[PDB]
Amino acid sequence: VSRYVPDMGDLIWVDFHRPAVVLSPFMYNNKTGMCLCVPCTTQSKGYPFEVVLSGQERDGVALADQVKSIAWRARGATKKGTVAPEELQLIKAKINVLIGL
Amino acid sequence: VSRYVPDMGDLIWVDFDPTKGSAQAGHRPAVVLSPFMYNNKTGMCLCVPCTTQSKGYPFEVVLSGQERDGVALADQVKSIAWRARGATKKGTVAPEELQLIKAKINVLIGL
Repeated sequence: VSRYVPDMGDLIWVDFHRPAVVLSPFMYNNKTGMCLCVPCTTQSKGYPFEVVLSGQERDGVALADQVKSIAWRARGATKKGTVAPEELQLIKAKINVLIGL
Repeated sequence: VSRYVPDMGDLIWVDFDPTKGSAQAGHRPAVVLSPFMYNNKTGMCLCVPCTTQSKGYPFEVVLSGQERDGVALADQVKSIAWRARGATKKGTVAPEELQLIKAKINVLIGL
């Protein structure tokens, strides 16, 4: 048996309430046992860094400014789903504006 | 008195414990990525942690000082409530260092 390894764009749950969208690629994720992801939530505040996620349900706002490196392997990540490509690009475009990357 | 507000490129201590010294035994400093108006308004910043000892890991960016050299772990970018956690300024990174860090984050994402 092999544990789920998060891939770019994946929507995941981890231990340690809310889901997260994975920014970093499978290769990095699998190598490090870490990934860069942004948390999702229920409440939308019209905050400029929110990205609307079209799966509705529980966490349909991605908080693109809250990029976090997390230990997904140690925290038991599981896959909830995957964001649309356009949702992932929006998340990156908001980060891009933040970091200046 | 008003608090130190991290600015982009600052190297900061997070959760500064004045008992652990300037050594801050057990902690790591961080290079602040996000710009000042963002840090100031939100109480948050994106930063990447630093350590003194290079592990030869691919996303390490060398940080060159006078006395000691260190590394920024560019892949570890982290959003931090600096206002809640009491950031202090340890220094600032060369514009070239910031660029290298951003360039590395850009590959990982990639933006």
